[PDB]
Amino acid sequence: MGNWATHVYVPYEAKEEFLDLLDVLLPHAQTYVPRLVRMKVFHLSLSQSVVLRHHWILPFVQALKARMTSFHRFFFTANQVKIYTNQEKTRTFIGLEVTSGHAQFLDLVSEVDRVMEEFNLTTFYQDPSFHLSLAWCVGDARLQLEGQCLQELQAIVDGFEDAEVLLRVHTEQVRCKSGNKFFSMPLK
Ligand SMILES: Nc1ncnc2c1ncn2[C@@H]1O[C@H](COP(=O)(O)O)[C@@H](O)[C@H]1O
Ligand SMILES: [Cl-]
Repeated sequence: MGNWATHVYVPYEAKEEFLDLLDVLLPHAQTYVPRLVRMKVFHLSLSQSVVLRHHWILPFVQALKARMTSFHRFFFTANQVKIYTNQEKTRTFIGLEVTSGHAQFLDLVSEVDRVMEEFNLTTFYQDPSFHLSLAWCVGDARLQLEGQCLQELQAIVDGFEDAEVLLRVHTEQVRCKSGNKFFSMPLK
């Protein structure tokens, strides 16, 4: 029944405050790169996007659930704007990089990585930069977005007052997308 795109992540609850901040941030970035498009759903990756044989989807999800069930929830901060590209530099992303909480994300990834290895899937980047992507475009737009634009985006973020949105975000769940299927699991 096919091989399915499979990706593990921490869902980020995009509250109105957050989406309203993006209503300021994104047009600002679009003055440099108009073709940026807002993300539809917001996540912090714990795995690469891999491909997994259909009959292993449910077993994979169960393996993840068992490990995540024991993993304690934690707080993180994601308020540092950073530009990412995919590996081929055919997509560029504006993200909010995690600072405080990064070590807890590393611990999460260590558990996810074990599952990846159990299913012969690629483990996460060895130099991970955990982040919430806010917008993306085709191509390599680093030259337009880094420097002045990034500085201005950071200034907007630095000026934003609700700590719960970016400064003290509580992880609640992990999710695995496989194809068009989404499997949620609570952290402890
Ligand atoms: N050090 C890194 N850690 C995590 N993702 C990264 C890193 N460098 C670049 N990225 C890329 O960031 C892109 C967007 O990330 P995501 O929003 O998690 O899908 C992915 O295509 C990753 O390859
Ligand atoms: Cl453009």
